[PDB]
Amino acid sequence: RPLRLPDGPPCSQRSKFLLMDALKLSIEDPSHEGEGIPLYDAIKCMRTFFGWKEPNVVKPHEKGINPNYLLSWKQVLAELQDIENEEKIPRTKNMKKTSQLKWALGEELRSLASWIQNEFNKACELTDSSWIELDEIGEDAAPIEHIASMRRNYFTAEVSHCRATEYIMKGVYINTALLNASCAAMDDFQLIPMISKCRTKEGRRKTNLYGFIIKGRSHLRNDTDVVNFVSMEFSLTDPRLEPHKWEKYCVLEVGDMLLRSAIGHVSRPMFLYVRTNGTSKIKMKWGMEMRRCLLQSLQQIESMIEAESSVKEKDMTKEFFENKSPKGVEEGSIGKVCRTLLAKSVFNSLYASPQLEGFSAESRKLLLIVQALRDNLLGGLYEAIEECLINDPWVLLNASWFNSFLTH
Ligand SMILES: Fc1ccc(-n2ccnc2)cc1
Repeated sequence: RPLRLPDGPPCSQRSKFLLMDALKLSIEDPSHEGEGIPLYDAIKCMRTFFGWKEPNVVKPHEKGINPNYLLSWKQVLAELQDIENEEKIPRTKNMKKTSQLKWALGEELRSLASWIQNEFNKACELTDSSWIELDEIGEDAAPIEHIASMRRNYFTAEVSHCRATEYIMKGVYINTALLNASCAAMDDFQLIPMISKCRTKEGRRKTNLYGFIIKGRSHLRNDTDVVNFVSMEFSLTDPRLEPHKWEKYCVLEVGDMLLRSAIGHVSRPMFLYVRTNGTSKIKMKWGMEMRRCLLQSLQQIESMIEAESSVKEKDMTKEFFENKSPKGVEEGSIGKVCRTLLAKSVFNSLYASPQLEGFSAESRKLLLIVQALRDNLLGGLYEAIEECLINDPWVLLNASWFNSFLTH
């Protein structure tokens, strides 16, 4: 019996920032007066693009006030143009409490869509930039022993350029920026750049701008108190191809960009995905800890090497990572296994939900029971699992995968 997934309209994107659809404005080897202050970086990144144009709504949010989203983006540009005229650039920028910002800051069964699998495939790929330093993974106080060191360097080589790792660092940056603003600027609608940092294949340091968030008032007394925010993220993805993915967004067309491509130079429209959203102190603390995804994934690999090692009365680290008893690798390479485990850990973090917690525990129970019947040859457990298959894309996709592990 395969699990029954729900019927209904396709599920929609619900992460805190864009994943496969993001777009970066970037500055190489940055060195302007104030390199390392988010606002200065963001402006220098904005100054690298000359294709801006009069923005308009191309995919409206069906349940919000689309003129207010438009006005909020035009306000961001207008207030950044103001900083261009102030002699000293300030360290932070508090937006005017306009009617559009006050409104935007607050002052059902869904079937499985194909985009979430595509998102997961993209998260497993390699980018052309590295996102972590060589000794990033780990917290140890002492120098690490020789075997642990070898394992960490092999694993880091495989995941440092991984797209899942860019999501980790992107998520760590924005969650740190927002939580700091949440208490350093409680009464302000602070403009908060979405920044990441990477090193190219030639060693060049690069600073990237994905867009902006504007936080609401944040008098966060406890871990569960909510700070609302508005996110505005560049993208080359035309939202009119998969409109169901963007149910929660108003999408603007805000410029045109010249690109290298397989057909040579091409001009493509640039979009801005805008939605309102919220987070809590506890969720931002968790978002600051996303580098533990790297550690949790490494430890799953170290578990497999420990198994093979205690079987051969010998350390199997070199033999595992160099692919030397097994005569292949199902995913295709050891690198893909590392990046698939990483991607699972990152998406569990980016798409955390009670639905995910139930399905994770309850489907493990159904698995062990099925494995014990397959090697050696329930209606209430099946219900506890399917009570978590409601509308969450990550959970629905993991259930789709579970059915495949059932048919085999
Ligand atoms: F840093 C920048 C600030 C504003 C604009 N801009 C574009 C259209 N109007 C203002 C561009 C770059």
